[PDB]
Amino acid sequence: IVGGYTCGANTVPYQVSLNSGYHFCGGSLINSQWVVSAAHCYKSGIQVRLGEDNINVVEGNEQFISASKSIVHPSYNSNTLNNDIMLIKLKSAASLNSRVASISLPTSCASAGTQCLISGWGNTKSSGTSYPDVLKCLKAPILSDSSCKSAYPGQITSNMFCAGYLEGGKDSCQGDSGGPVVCSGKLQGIVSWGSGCAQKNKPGVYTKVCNYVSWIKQTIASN
Ligand SMILES: [Ca+2]
Repeated sequence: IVGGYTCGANTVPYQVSLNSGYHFCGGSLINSQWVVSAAHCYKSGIQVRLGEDNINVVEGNEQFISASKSIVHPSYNSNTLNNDIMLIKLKSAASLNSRVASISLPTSCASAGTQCLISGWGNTKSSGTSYPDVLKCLKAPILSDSSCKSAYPGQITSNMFCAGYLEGGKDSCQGDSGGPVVCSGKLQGIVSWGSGCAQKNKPGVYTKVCNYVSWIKQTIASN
């Protein structure tokens, strides 16, 4: 997160870190046994780390649980990043509490102008590299479909939306991928892509979660 703020420990209780020896992507806990993340975050050997603030210190609220199964969206295209969504089942159910909690799925899509909370352990510089140890947050609005498409000609599908600031300086970044965009208490996006980070006229692009709720629910029901 570029241009954000320190969230506070366990104030984003659905935020997870995906770990393969090191943090490499975020994710969102959607029930005791399932995480949603970005398909471009897929790898084997994932440990899901819940209840994290400092990803380099054991602080006392962590739950570390191996993935038992990963499911990349059937229509994920890694070239275009269309359908940049994947589900991860945990080998055991998380113990839900005040600091480890699921986030609601949307019942309807969000609109342009809605403020959202984006979070992650990604890069904090736009012309540099600095990775935080503690969770960073950004409040950002959803941008209109027309401004999103104008920012990124020929690249925005109906499964993507833009959020952030066309002026630059405030965005998600490398290492935030897969993490949440929550608007009025609903998971509306997944950190997906963008040109650089926090660049003028190049807002963040997010997977449009509301298009996938049917798939999510049926997949959970059968796995
Ligand atoms: Ca920790």
